[PDB]
Amino acid sequence: SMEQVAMELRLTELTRLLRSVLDQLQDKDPARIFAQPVSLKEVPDYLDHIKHPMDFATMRKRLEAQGYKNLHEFEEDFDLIIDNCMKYNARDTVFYRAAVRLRDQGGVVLRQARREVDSIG
Repeated sequence: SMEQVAMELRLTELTRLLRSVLDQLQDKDPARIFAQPVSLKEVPDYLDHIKHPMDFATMRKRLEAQGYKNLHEFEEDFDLIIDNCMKYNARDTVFYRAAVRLRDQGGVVLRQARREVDSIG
């Protein structure tokens, strides 16, 4: 149907916007601390600590399958990246501090992305 196509056009446009949001968020992580999943080879106990791991590569795979239906879904996954890091790592670590910085700097980007998603519908 044409209604289905129009919905698919909306999803594709959302996907494009979210790809530019994701690139902008990831620039706020120049050390690439959050680029890839935590390795179970190198932190074998990770899943006893963190129940829903997340990272920018995993987000990017979901995005390219148009797997985010709305910005809320995407924000949830971004928030997991930050929140997981701040639970697993102590305050005095380079990891925790990189999460704080990503949160603070990403908040700016997300604030206007919310306006763009509402605005363009």
